[PDB]
Amino acid sequence: HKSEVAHRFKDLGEENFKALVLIAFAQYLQQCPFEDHVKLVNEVTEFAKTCVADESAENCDKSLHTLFGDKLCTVATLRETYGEMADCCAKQEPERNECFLQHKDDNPNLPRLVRPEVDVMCTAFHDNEETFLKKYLYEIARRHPYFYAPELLFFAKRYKAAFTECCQAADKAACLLPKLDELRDEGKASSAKQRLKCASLQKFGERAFKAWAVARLSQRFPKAEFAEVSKLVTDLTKVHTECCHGDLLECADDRADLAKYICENQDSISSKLKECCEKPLLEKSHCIAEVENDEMPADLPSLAADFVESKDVCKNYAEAKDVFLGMFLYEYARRHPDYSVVLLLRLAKTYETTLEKCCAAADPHECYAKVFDEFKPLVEEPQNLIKQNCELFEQLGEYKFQNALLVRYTKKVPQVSTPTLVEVSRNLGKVGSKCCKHPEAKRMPCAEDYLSVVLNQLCVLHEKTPVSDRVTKCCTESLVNRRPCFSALEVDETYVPKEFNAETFTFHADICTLSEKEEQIKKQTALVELVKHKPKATKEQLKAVMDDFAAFVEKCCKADDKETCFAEEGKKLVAASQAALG
Ligand SMILES: CN(C)c1cccc2c(S(=O)(=O)N[C@@H](CCCNC(=N)N)C(=O)O)cccc12
Ligand SMILES: CN(C)c1cccc2c(S(=O)(=O)N[C@@H](CCCNC(=N)N)C(=O)O)cccc12
Ligand SMILES: CCCCCCCCCCCCCC(=O)O
Ligand SMILES: CCCCCCCCCCCCCC(=O)O
Repeated sequence: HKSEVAHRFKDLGEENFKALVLIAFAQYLQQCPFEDHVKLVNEVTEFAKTCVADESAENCDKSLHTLFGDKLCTVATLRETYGEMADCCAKQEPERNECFLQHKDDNPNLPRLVRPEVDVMCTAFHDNEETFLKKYLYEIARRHPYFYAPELLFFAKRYKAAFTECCQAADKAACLLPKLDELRDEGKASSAKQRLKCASLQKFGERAFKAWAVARLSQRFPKAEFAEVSKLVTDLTKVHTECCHGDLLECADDRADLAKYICENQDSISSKLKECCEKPLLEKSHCIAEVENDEMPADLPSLAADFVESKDVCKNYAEAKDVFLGMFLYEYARRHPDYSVVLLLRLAKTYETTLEKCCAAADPHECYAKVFDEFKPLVEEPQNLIKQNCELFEQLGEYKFQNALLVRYTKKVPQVSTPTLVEVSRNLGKVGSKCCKHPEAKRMPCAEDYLSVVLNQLCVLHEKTPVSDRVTKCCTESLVNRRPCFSALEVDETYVPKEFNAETFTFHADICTLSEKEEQIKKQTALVELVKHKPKATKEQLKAVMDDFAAFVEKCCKADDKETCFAEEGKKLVAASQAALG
C-alpha cells in the first residue's frame, strides 16, 4: 500500500524478513564479511518496524528497489572493494538496480566451503543456533548469487531440522551425515535446474520454453481446460524470464501473483492444490510448483479423433499453427503423466513435421493418416532403456552397476578424463537407485529430471575443456535431442590405447584404511585407466581381472605386513593380467 517495506514486513514476518534481507545482501555484496551484513539487516529491519508503526514515517513511501539500492550505496568501501560496481551508485533508478544486476558475479573466486567435524558442528549449533545457521546461510548465498532466495530459506529450515533431530541422537554422525549429503545433492539439483531452464530460455527462445510448459502443466493439471493452461503458460513464461534476469523482487511479485491466481481458480485447475493453497505466503509458490499430478479424466476421447481423422486438421492447423500444436501437446501430455516432457516434445515435433509435409499434398488425410504409428518407435526407445538399465541395476548393486556404466562409457568416449568419467558414471548410477525404485509409470519422468542435470554438468565440464567433437555435438544439439544423442554413441574405433603405466596400477596398504567412498573411487579410477589401456577387452576378460583384483585386496588387507603383500602380489596381479588381456 502506502508503504512497501511495511507491507512485506507484515506478510513475511520478522524472522523470514530478516533472513531474506540477509540472503539478498549476501547475493550482491558477495565480498563483505558476515558481521557487516548482519548490521545492514538490523538497520533495515529496524527501519521496517518504523514503517509498520507509522506507514507515513520518513522514507516509508519509497519503493523497495530504491530503498535497497540506497542502502547498498551506503557501503563506504564499495569502490575499493567492488570497484566498477560503485559507479552504479551514480545512476538513477532503474538504471541503478539494472547496473547492480549486471555486476553480480555468477561464480566468484571464493574458497570451497568445507564440512566441519559433526561434533564441532553440533556444538556450534547448540551454543548459538542463530549465528550458526545465518552464517552458513550467508556463505551459501554469496556463492550462489542466482539461487532464488525464498528457496534458499526453505533449505535452511530443513538444515535446522536436521541438526535438532541429529545433535540429540546417540550416534550424531549416523543421523546427520546422510541427511547433510542428501541436502547437498538436493541443493545441487535445484541450483542446476534453475540455471538450466534459464539457459534454455536464452538459447532456444520463448516458443520452445512455452512448449515445454504446456506439456508439464498438462501432465500436472490434466483436468484443466486448454485455455487455462494457456493462461498459466503465458504467466509462467513471464515469471521465468524475469526470475532468470535475476531481479529478486520482480521475480517474487510475479510468483506471488501466479500462485494466488492459481489458488483462486483452484477448483478449475487441480484437486490437489488444497494443502498448497492454505500454506503461508512464502510457501504457496514452492508447494504449487512441486505439486503431485492430479488424477486425469476417465471419459477422455481418443486423440486420433481430432488429430488424425477429421478433415479439418490442416484447416485448423493453418488457422493458428502453434495453437493447434499446443492443443495437440496439451491433449497428449495430460493422458501421459508417465512420459518424460522431452518425449512429449519429440512427438509434437514429429506431428508438426508431418503436417508441414502433408498439408502440402493432394490428399492430406491419406498423407498424414499413418502418423501415430511413427510415434511408436519414439516412445519405446526411452522405455526400453529404462527397463533394461533398471533390471541390470537390480542385479548388481549401485556400486557394481556403476562399474558397468564405467566400462560402457570409457569405451564410447576414451578421450574424456578419468576423473570426469568416474564422477559422471557415479551420478548416473545414483539416478538408477533413485528412479528404478518407483513403479514404471513414474520412472521416465524421474530419469528425465535427474538425467537433465547430470547431462548439463557433463556438458559444462566439456565446454571448459573440449575433448571430443561427438560430445560437443550432443551438448549443442537440440535439448530435446540431447539424451538421445548420448544414447546413440558407439564404441570409439579410432581411439589408440594409452601407453601402459606401472604407477597407474600400483596399490598400497593405504587402500585398506580409506572409507568406502574413497576405496571405490580408488578402484573405479584404476578401472577407467584399465579400460583406457585395453579398450578391446571383453566383458569376460574384464570381469576376470576385476575378480582377481577384488580378491587381491581383501587378501592383502587381512594379512600381516600389508605393504609387502600389495607389492609382492601386486607384481603378480599386473603380470598375469597384462598376459590375459594380451
Ligand atoms: C542446499 N543447496 C543450496 C546447497 C547446500 C550446500 C552446498 C551446495 C553446493 S556446493 O558446491 O557447495 N557443494 C558440492 C559441489 C562442489 C562445488 N564446489 C565449488 N566450490 N564450486 C560439494 O561439496 O560436492 C552447490 C549448490 C547448492 C548447495
Ligand atoms: C508457483 N508458480 C508461480 C510456479 C512457479 C514455478 C514453476 C511452476 C510449475 S512447473 O511445472 O514449472 N514446476 C517445475 C519445477 C519448479 C521449479 N522448482 C525449483 N525448485 N526451482 C517442474 O516440475 O519442472 C508449475 C506450476 C506452478 C509453478
Ligand atoms: C500456444 C502454445 C505454444 C506451444 C507451441 C507448440 C510447439 C510444439 C512443437 C514442439 C517443438 C519442440 C521444441 C523445440 O525444440 O523447438
Ligand atoms: C593390466 C593391469 C590390470 C590390473 C588393474 C586392476 C584394476 C581393476 C580395478 C578393479 C575394480 C573392480 C571393482 C571392485 O573390486 O569391486
